[PDB]
Amino acid sequence: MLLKNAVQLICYPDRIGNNLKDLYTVVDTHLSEAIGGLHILPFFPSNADGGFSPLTHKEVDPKVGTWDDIEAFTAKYDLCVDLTVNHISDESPEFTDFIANGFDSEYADLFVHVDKFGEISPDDMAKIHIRKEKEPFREVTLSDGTKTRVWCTFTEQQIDLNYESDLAYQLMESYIGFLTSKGVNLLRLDAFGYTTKRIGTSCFLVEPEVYQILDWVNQVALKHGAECLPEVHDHTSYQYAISRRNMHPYGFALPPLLLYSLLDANSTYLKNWLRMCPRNMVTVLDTHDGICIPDVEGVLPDEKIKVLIDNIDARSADPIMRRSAANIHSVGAIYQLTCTFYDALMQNDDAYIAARAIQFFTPGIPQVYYVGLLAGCNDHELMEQSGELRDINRHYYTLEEVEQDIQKPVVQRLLSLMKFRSNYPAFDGHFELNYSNNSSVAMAWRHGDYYCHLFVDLNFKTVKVTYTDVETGETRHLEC
Amino acid sequence: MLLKNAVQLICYPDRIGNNLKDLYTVVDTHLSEAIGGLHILPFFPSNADGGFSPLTHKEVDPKVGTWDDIEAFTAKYDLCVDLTVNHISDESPEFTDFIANGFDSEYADLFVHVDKFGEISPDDMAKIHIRKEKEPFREVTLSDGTKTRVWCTFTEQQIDLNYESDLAYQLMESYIGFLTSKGVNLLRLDAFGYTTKRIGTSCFLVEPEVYQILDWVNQVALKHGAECLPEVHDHTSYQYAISRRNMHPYGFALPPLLLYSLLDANSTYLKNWLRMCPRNMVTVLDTHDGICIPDVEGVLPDEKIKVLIDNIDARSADPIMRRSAANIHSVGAIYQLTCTFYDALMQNDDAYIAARAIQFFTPGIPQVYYVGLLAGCNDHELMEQSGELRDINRHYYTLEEVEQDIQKPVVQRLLSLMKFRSNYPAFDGHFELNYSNNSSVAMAWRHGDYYCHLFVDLNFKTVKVTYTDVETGETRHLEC
Amino acid sequence: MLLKNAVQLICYPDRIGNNLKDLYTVVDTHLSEAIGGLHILPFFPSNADGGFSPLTHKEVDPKVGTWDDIEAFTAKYDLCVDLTVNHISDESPEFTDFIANGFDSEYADLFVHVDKFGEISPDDMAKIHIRKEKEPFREVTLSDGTKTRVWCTFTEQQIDLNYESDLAYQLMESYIGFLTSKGVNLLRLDAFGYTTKRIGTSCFLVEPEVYQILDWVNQVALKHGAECLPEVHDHTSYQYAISRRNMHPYGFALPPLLLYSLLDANSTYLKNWLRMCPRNMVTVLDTHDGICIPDVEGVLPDEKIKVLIDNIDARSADPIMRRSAANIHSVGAIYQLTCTFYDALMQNDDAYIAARAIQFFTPGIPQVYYVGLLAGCNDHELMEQSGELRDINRHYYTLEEVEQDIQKPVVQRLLSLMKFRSNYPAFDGHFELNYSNNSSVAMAWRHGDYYCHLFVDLNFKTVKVTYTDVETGETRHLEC
Repeated sequence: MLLKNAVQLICYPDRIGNNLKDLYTVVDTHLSEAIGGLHILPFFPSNADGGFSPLTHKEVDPKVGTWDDIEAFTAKYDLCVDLTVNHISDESPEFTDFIANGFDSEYADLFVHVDKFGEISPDDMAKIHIRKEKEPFREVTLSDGTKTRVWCTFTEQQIDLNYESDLAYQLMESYIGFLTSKGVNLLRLDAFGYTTKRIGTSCFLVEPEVYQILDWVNQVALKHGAECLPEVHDHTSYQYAISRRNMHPYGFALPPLLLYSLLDANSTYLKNWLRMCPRNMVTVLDTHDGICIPDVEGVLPDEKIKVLIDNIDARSADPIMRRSAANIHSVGAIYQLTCTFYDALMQNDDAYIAARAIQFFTPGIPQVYYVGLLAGCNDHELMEQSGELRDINRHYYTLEEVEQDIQKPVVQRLLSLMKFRSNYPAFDGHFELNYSNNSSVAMAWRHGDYYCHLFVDLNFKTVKVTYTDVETGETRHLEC
Repeated sequence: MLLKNAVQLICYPDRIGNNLKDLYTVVDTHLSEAIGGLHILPFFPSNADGGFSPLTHKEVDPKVGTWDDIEAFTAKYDLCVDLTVNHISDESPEFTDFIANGFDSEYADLFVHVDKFGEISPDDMAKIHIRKEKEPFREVTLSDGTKTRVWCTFTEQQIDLNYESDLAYQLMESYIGFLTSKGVNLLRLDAFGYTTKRIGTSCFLVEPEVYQILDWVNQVALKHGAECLPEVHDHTSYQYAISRRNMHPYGFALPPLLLYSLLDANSTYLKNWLRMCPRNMVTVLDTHDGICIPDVEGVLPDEKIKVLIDNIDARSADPIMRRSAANIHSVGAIYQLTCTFYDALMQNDDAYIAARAIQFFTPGIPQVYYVGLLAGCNDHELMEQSGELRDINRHYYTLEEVEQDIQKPVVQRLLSLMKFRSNYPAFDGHFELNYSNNSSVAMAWRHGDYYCHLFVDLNFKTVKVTYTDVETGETRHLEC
Repeated sequence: MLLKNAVQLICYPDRIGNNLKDLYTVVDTHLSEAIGGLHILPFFPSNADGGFSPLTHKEVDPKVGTWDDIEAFTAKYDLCVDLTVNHISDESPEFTDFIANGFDSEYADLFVHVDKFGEISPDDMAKIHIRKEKEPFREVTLSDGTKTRVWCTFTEQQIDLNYESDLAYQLMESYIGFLTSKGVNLLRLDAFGYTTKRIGTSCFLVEPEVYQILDWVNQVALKHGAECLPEVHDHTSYQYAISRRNMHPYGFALPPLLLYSLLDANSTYLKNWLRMCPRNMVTVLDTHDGICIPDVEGVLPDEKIKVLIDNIDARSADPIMRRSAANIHSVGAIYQLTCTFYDALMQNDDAYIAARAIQFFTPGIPQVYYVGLLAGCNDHELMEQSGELRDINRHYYTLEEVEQDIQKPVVQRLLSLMKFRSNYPAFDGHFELNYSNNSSVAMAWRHGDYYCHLFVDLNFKTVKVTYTDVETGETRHLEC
């Protein structure tokens, strides 16, 4: 616990420079005052899906670096790493052993064997919540040639763990203990919503079993010195459910709501959300994924969400959709919009700095995506070569490119904002939303004598920060 | 816990029988096991607005009873009474002295004097959030015959208190001290959103000043042994703001949400709210007021509120509207629907018990309005004699009427639910929302060995309640 | 053709006068040339639902008459009688035996016993297609004192038959054999869609089992010299499925379609329907029930149906709704509109006569409801006294009331229209839809030299009928 209440950077292990050592150089050169922590997307050996199919959580993939490169970070920064509670790779030791020894294997129970369910009705099959149009089963061939089907939610390389079996808990406890020994204090629980499988249900976020699993993961992480950040993309009510269980929710509602507020110069729905937002959240504008719509339902009226989708889709590549949706003009249809936050704001520096300041004054720990940190645009060339829609938001940066972009004026304004947010003591106090008209936002933090106040005029995208000098009583105005 | 986690009754002092002694006899005869607490609508001497224009909070109106009639409840029951933080009667001693001695009066500062603001721009006049189509100023003639204007938000007999002056706090502290000495442990802060007046703002729920007033009232209440229930009809986010400040919010979102959920056999929105609902709330289905629409915005999509409004209005009396709102079919236009909750549910007994069952299983202290307790219908005849729309929901019950209505089968079902909710120990534990389809709701409470489960099928209006008998160790079914 | 291609009357046995003899006297006095047939609503002993809970089909209720009174109509006229294939009364001999002897009774298999299905999941309960907001089960106490549940779709007095047992088929064949022996040639199969019960389905119109039951009844009917008119209120496609079964469907699409056509002066959807209308269909404008909306879906665009609903409901009594469907302005929500056809047309004599003229020219045998025959208005007092909404369209006519209403000019116009339709030979030929603009309809019938033409101007509600007289070979104009 006692994670630093400072800005955090979200980055790949190899997207800045070529490896963890190059990323460390950039962080130490420019971000030593700007951030207190890092979320490094999965650096384990993985055979699919951008690192999210790990063979093990106990090894660092050699192509990106070593466990020593990771620990260089744990010295100065908080470290947040993924724990893929839902699945492990088919090349993992446990699954390859299941292929080798079949149902005789000790890890046989660790996986979900479809035959236990029996015949599943068409109605019950339709209920299962998956984006893929293919049943969530993979047929695998054992070494003797027997053909058996195991539950597989995502790519064929990812094999879902069976939380009916105790082995899944031992496997999770084993990973958590190793990771925390490396100095990880924040565990991002990926795809936790899929861990419970029950025919006749959605097989997504089944209550109350989902919280019983979450509570166990949270208790074990506490054993080992780590807090938890469970990840769900769905209705905002689940972030509240996470918050109530003393875990960190994600502020996924903030990006689309802030996008709408700046594009329309409306503050009403943003202020309503700030007044009721969950207490211990990690806030984001952009992530490694894409700007997610379901997390804003209820937070934004449906018509406003449709307006945001129609506005953004002109400046973006094709959105990621929920399965067989059909009518793109529908909020229900769209899962994620693929664009860089800067492109969504139309590359207006004042609008982008306004968004980052509002995020930074929002309760919770603010996380800055590396593409956003450098004010990156949509990477159309990478999407064409990789064939992956999300790569439009995952540009590979050369060290020289980072030096060129760090000097950009919009990035310089952002860096001073991050240093203020990371160091000024008022943010350790309590949050006071202030009265404002429907076209501006007023936010403030108070800690004893320390006080900082943010005013954003959404019409003109002007950002004004006033603070109390730590050395002196007189108030001061941050350049922003 | 200072308050009992049991059902509470909301009643007038004189609407069951003619006085507080008649109310006590009814509570003692039929409700002694059913409720742990009582909210009595204002019993002070008052010249307007159904008791909410109190000359003083230190007296009981002689026509309804005596302070001793009040203490008869305080021995066996928790007691919730209103404190009208915003305004006091013009016949109050403080205001009457102000008319007598003018600005020489020691009480002159207690009121808001319009001339201090000077000229008010039409733009600043438009911002002021009040329902009446009249300016919130009233000219009064002092004894010497000079005319001066004081601010008054509601009827002309209610005169707003000035929270710029310490006299307002002193008065409230005086009221809080007297009320708590009589045995009031829960203070409903009526219309607190109006207490801050600032030109250039709405003069409603001005942040962060409105919470500074709330904190002082809460601290004073706590010193005297009372908790606070501040009352706001507005966006649900204000209830979260109250909950965060360790006060009891109102579950005003629940009535419109349940009505839509039962009328349309849809549980989706209700489960989203139950998953994130605020922590220490007092829940209601019907109140003395009317089913209020702004409290459900965002909780229900705009389309569904429109559906609910048109459905109820087609079979009910005229709604209360927001000031000068032309469109009847707009959410923005309707402030309150005038209907009895039993009539809002079409006098379907099964639907009504299902609604109360869901309220009782919702986290927080459930409050039952006296009209709904007797499953009363719309009183159009009372409205015609009175000239008031709110009286459709404020029927006068004769003692003989109460005995016949208590006997109605639907009321007997409700009483059995209230006894179970008020006494079963699982409710002192934690809440477990359960997975269900989009036409049913499944809720449970667990406290160690105690466990109770509610299943409601919204298509067929069936209620199933299962509970465990700890000594037996076996599940039992509570008939409902 | 087994039936005459002439107008038919739909009437109660006791709604004209007090009995069947009174009805016979009115038919013989005024309709001997106007009509060729009669549909007499149930005259059996029945304990619910306006004669549709028959104790037996082999007895005539003594209050309405005797079997000889039925046989009077048969000798000069076609007779259409209901066969309640789905259910029989709980007072029936077969069900009374089951109450007495329980599962030992010879008739136990005749009813549907809910416990055989076992635990029914909430999803499977939700699929069941029933209008009432209650579960489709009725708990009954056997004389031994046991409580068991039997399936019942409608009122508790109607107990659904079990078509998995042979006893149900033996019961129906016995009814059909008796009814035809009395001279009935048309059997209306009431609520036939409910006969198939399968958990996991809607339990409504389960294909192809529903047609196998339909084929069985038709074979029994044809052997005994009767044709079948199965009654289903749902999508038009079911009328086509019935038509291709060599059975007479109902033209239920026509009443709502014609009402929109006349109220909005639009003929396009009507001509689209007339061009593809199902063959061998009995057409209606008004029935003993209310005007049914689902039968017009797809035939009319949803927006126009919405226009019709809002128009009618604004000036009429409450509609019957589909189960738990909040949205009163929605097509999905509304089952039936409760108002007479004359009132549905604003008591406009020209529009009403034009509607009947179009009906009589539509392919198939036209049926005229007795209230429409006398141009009856909404009967609010009968509905106020009965408590049954449908009674607004089921007025009781005294014999003297009939004598003056027959004399009404709009009724005399209709009578001349019925005589022309019942007797002119062209209607026995082939039907020719004619070109017209979107404001008028032109329909024709040709049989050899006989030819008649109908032109309706929907803007001005003018009716022109031209026919040829074969000996003259000269076009003539018919008063209408």
